[PDB]
Amino acid sequence: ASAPIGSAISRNNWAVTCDSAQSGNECNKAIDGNKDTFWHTFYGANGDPKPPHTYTIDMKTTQNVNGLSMLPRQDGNQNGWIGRHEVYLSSDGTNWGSPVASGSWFADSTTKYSNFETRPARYVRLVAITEANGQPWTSIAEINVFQASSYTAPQPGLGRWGPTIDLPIVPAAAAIEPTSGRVLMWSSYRNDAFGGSPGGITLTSSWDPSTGIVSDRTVTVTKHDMFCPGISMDGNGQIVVTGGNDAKKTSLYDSSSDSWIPGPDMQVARGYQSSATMSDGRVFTIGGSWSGGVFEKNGEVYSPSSKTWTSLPNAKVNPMLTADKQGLYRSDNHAWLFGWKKGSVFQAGPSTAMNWYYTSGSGDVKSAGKRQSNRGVAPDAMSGNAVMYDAVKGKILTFGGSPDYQDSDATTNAHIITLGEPGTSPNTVFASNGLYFARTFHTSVVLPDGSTFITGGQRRGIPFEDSTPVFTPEIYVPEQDTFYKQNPNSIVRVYHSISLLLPDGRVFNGGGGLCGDCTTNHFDAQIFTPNYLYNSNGNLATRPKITRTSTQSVKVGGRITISTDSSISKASLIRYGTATHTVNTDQRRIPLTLTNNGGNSYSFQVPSDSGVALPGYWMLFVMNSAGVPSVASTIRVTQ
Ligand SMILES: [Cu+2]
Ligand code: NA
Repeated sequence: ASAPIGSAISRNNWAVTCDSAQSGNECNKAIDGNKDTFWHTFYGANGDPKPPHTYTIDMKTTQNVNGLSMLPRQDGNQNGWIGRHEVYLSSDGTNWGSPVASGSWFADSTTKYSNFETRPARYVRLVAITEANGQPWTSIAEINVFQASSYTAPQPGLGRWGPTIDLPIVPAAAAIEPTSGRVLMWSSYRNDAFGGSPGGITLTSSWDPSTGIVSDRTVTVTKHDMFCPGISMDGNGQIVVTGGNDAKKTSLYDSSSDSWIPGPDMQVARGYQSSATMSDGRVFTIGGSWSGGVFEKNGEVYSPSSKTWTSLPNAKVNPMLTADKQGLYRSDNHAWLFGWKKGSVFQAGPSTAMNWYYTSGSGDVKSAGKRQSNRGVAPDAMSGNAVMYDAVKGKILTFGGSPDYQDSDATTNAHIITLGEPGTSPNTVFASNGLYFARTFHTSVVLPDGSTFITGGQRRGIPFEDSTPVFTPEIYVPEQDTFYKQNPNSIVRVYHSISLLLPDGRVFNGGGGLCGDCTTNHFDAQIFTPNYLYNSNGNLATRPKITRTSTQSVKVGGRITISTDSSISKASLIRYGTATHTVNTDQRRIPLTLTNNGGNSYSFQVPSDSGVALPGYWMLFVMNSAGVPSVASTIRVTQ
């Protein structure tokens, strides 16, 4: 079940207009207050008019709209369930503009929602583009429009939230498909639940930024229910999805062919582990006591070339365990892993103790000291995020989290960890004065300019409950060592939420929930457009364009020559991300040292060390004098 952030508006003086309506199933039948009566389009008489089918509402007066509900027909018939749709808002009548919400709803009889940012409007319009099973009809039992307590205009210069992407599933896990630019998302065996799973099935969904289309696919070929996994993009360009509900399995997502192919079983059955891509393109994983048993689960490595998993039992999980009250079940979860030089993997936390993991032979571990500063020793920070914003200088920003997985207060603790060579204890200092808001279950992404966008979460970690939410996102700016509050959103993004950087420089933030008949399932996502895409007038700024590239595929140490349409000041390489349960071990940023060839022609070198420039797919962004980035050019980095 689900959402809607506000209170229902009075349906007394409402004037409703439909494009098609039968006798006995009129347009006004969707606002009467009965769940047994319904609106239905032409069937039998006047033939069968195929969708788009429109439902326009006139609320007579200006209301602070933040959502809508659509209750399907409750008579047991499927004819009319809305699939693809769009929600529009207006103040006059024929100046709708862009949709405030768009996407696809699941094929069932449950109440569907479209939750979006507050915007004053008099007219609301629900366009039903398709029917859930491809039939010509559209039927709504009850349609309600929701309102917020008040409207506060978004502050100029602090970004913008919107539109909302309505989804058929709760996106508890996600990844960008680099070759196509689409967002791949997945839930479990069901769209809203995981408990009582027979295994072997994952419901996936995708969203295309260029088309706006949301499609779904049932994945059974890999015999893996991919809820609660380790996720990593290997050097061969495939997403390694490990364990979870089906603890011993591995699933490989290939972006170029848009398909899922079976991977070899892991040596140790895991759930909630973090996996990290290494310097040689291999994938390292450790811990994960959510599924497959609760015991000491040491490291293991995946080789893409041989298609094997090999145990590294001496890469001990013991030194990275948090002091979690629930014990080993939680203490080895969601490690802040980063692939580094010479096959090593840095573990930045969540435990106070940081460690170096080695992958040669049967593995090894060496203490990297405690995450600390002049303010003291940093406590365990489960569900705290870690972002490598400057891989060349080995800079990692860590923030938030709580001592225990649940029933624990989040903190404002933030640190900057500076990596040196493997085996050396990194320097750690506090980041500014920490976060503005204490948050756990929050998500983050590194932006083109080196800044880290932090969003969602709650002050006290209570899974599946939308209590003590943080609506105001923050951006950390390294050059200034300062956090900045951005414009707030209206949707709670707590446990099971995700954030990914899109190729267009915007942030995709979604999910939260996945508990079944609970009221906290968020079958959606929202787009955050940062300030760097806006001019001083509050309109979308002119973006510099990468007119030509010498090559799309490059080896570490190699050069790329580009041509632009205007002068460039800075450039960056951002590794494509993957996300689940606050973990994103794939994203990282490399600031590029540019050589000006003149005539808007620039050259740069991809770092020689594959521990910095992790093999895989990367986003090339160029920034002008005003700081406005281009859309990304997809670059494949090999060894
Ligand atoms: Cu979970
Ligand atoms: Na009705």
